[PDB]
Amino acid sequence: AYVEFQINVDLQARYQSVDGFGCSQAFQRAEDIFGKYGLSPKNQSYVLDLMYSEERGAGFTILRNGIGSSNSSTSNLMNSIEPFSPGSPSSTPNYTWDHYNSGQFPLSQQARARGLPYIYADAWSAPGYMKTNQDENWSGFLCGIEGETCPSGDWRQAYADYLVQYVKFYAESGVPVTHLGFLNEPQEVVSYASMGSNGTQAAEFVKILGQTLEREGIDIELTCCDGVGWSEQEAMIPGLQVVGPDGKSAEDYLSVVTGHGYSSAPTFPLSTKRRTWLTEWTDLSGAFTPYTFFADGGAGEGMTWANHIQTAFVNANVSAFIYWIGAENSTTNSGMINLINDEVIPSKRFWSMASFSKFVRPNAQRVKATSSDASVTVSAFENTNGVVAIQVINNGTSAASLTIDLGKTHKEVKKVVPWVTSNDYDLEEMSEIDVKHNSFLASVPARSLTSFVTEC
Ligand SMILES: *[C@@H]1O[C@H](CO)[C@@H](O[C@@H]2O[C@H](CO)[C@@H](O[C@@H]3O[C@H](CO[C@H]4O[C@H](CO)[C@@H](O)[C@H](O)[C@@H]4O)[C@@H](O)[C@H](O[C@H]4O[C@H](CO)[C@@H](O)[C@H](O)[C@@H]4O)[C@@H]3O)[C@H](O)[C@H]2NC(C)=O)[C@H](O)[C@H]1NC(C)=O
Ligand SMILES: *[C@@H]1O[C@H](CO)[C@@H](O[C@@H]2O[C@H](CO)[C@@H](O[C@@H]3O[C@H](CO[C@H]4O[C@H](CO)[C@@H](O)[C@H](O[C@H]5O[C@H](CO)[C@@H](O)[C@H](O)[C@@H]5O)[C@@H]4O)[C@@H](O)[C@H](O)[C@@H]3O)[C@H](O)[C@H]2NC(C)=O)[C@H](O)[C@H]1NC(C)=O
Ligand SMILES: *[C@@H]1O[C@H](CO)[C@@H](O[C@@H]2O[C@H](CO)[C@@H](O[C@@H]3O[C@H](CO)[C@@H](O)[C@H](O)[C@@H]3O)[C@H](O)[C@H]2NC(C)=O)[C@H](O)[C@H]1NC(C)=O
Ligand SMILES: CO[C@H]1[C@H](O)[C@@H](O)[C@@H](O[C@H]2[C@H](O[C@@H]3CO[C@@H](O)[C@H](O)[C@H]3O)OC[C@@H](O)[C@@H]2O)O[C@@H]1C(=O)O
Ligand SMILES: *[C@@H]1O[C@H](CO)[C@@H](O[C@@H]2O[C@H](CO)[C@@H](O)[C@H](O)[C@H]2NC(C)=O)[C@H](O)[C@H]1NC(C)=O
Ligand SMILES: *[C@@H]1O[C@H](CO)[C@@H](O[C@@H]2O[C@H](CO)[C@@H](O)[C@H](O)[C@H]2NC(C)=O)[C@H](O)[C@H]1NC(C)=O
Repeated sequence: AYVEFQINVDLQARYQSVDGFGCSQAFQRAEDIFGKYGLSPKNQSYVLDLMYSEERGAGFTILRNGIGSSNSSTSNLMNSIEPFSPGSPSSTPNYTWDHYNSGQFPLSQQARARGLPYIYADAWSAPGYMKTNQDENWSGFLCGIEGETCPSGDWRQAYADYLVQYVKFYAESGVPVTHLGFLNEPQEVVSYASMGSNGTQAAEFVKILGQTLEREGIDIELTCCDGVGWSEQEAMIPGLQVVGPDGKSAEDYLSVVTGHGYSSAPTFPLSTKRRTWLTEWTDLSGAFTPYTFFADGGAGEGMTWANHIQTAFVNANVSAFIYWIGAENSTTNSGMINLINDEVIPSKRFWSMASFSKFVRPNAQRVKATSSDASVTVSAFENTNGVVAIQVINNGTSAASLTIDLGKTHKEVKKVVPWVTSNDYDLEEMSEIDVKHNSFLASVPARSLTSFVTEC
């Protein structure tokens, strides 16, 4: 039989596990979803379903929340649980919990109500009084870190205790945090919340925080360091791997190494022994590209992001992919879903994320998938429950007729369902295809993404 394009999936060649997909709603953008700029109650629930319902939407499984460093909630600041200095590092801190966290607490409740497992809390900065520059903004260093003393003393343990208290407020209010980070883009010196550290400076604090959590009996997965690009994060990993005089490295305490895609993209594997996450990335150009899956390779096009995701898993070995803002009242590409007062416009970047997230569920494993032609790129995952999800990007200008072989399985696959994303389709379910001897034929449209989902 003639075969235009051959795709081979091998469930016996298995790679990294998957924790999931999602976004952030930091810097008060969570409040947008709850009607800050006029979103109706109908569309508040619609947006939450698009984001977090596996049946009605993308079923995102990770939410990245900001641990606020600010002493007010003006402009788009995230306010802190410890807005004012206790005076000295050993003084008893005064903590305030507002059951809100710039809208991120009710958002977390709503995501969890729809099944979201993972909440990643990440600080952009320690509160300013803990830092060398006495300012949450413009970088600066945690007082007491190697090379960075402060006249007010050593604030390292105070910052660790502060992060523990943020996590405790969440758990006591019924919303446990599962992943915890204490830096964002430590390379960056910017006008908003920021804080520095190289690899060895980050490692120093990782060990302090991990030992604090063990003393407190809190089970949580520690991350580092949300570097501004993939290569920039890779450069911190040697410092995280130095085994100190106590016989431990920071990597021993870490569960996930995290990085962003801005300064360099996740296109190669990081050299840690831990799982890695792409934890922030978007199109910050200011363009507005809601409807385009492919036109000319613009940074905000749907295919661009379908390919960013597929590459991050296949070539950069990540276990999760977290966009920047999910939904926001803007007309730029910074968020996946544009809100225009009481109007909801999910972009093709959203639908590309949804194609992956709806069918590649937590604890899935990536498996080998190859393509006979460079115009068709493939990825494949086997879920806990046996469902196999195969993502195919056809960048040809014509439809492509695929022969897809699933190899040896321990129970023959009998049906598979395609779900297509393109200039014409958001996430459109096609007719089921019969599978014979673990092989099936399928045509995919020009310039498109298709998720093929097997039935158990
Ligand atoms: C599928 O196959 C197609 C070809 O058929 C490939 O399409 C090309 O994709 C590349 C990106 O990979 C495109 O190049 C990029 O174009 C962006 C959009 O340009 C439009 O808008 C600008 C405004 O300046 C117009 O001038 C232009 O004519 C277009 O209308 C640019 O914004 C990009 O620039 C950015 O990246 C470059 C390179 O790093 C930087 O130098 C820039 O400063 C900026 O940061 C870039 O030039 C290209 O246009 C596409 N070609 C065609 C014919 O469409 C897809 O890449 C491929 N997809 C996959 C997944 O393989
Ligand atoms: C909740 O959010 C939704 C989604 O954003 C809001 O509904 C949109 O409201 C805006 C205005 O606020 C409308 O924008 C107008 O669109 C006109 C063109 O609309 C046609 O083309 C659309 C492109 O696909 C299409 O979706 C739309 O179909 C919808 O409306 C038809 C007419 O009532 C109806 O027959 C369909 O079944 C479907 O409901 C039209 O064919 C344009 O000419 C205007 O200038 C303006 O831009 C959107 O059309 C609305 N979209 C939908 C799907 O309703 C909604 O108001 C928000 N609030 C509530 C309470 O629901
Ligand atoms: C892709 O990422 C995965 C993580 O998602 C990497 O998996 C890691 O692989 C290393 C092997 O090089 C495992 O380390 C080994 O651990 C055992 C004990 O568990 C130890 O005895 C060995 O000496 C070695 O340290 C590590 O466990 C594993 N991590 C996970 C979370 O499974 C994988 O290596 C990455 N692939 C590439 C090409 O980088
Ligand atoms: C539509 O507004 C968006 C801004 O255009 C966009 O720059 C961004 O601004 C945020 C800023 O986000 C950072 C983007 O770069 C990343 O490297 C970094 O980790 C992010 O923190 O964060 C600080 C905040 O003050 C800015 O408003 O996102 C805006 C948005 O709401 O989407
Ligand atoms: C509240 O936070 C603001 C912002 O970090 C603090 O103001 C900064 O203070 C430093 C140190 O004096 C200055 O270098 C910056 O210029 C200030 N920034 C701004 C925007 O004013 C302020 O000190 C904090 N207040 C309290 C009581 O902690
Ligand atoms: C919230 O979104 C609305 C709708 O996009 C914004 O209002 C528009 O703003 C642009 C300029 O940025 C104007 O061209 C439109 O005429 C405005 N429309 C309306 C109905 O006012 C609004 O500015 C956004 N607000 C925030 C804080 O982001």
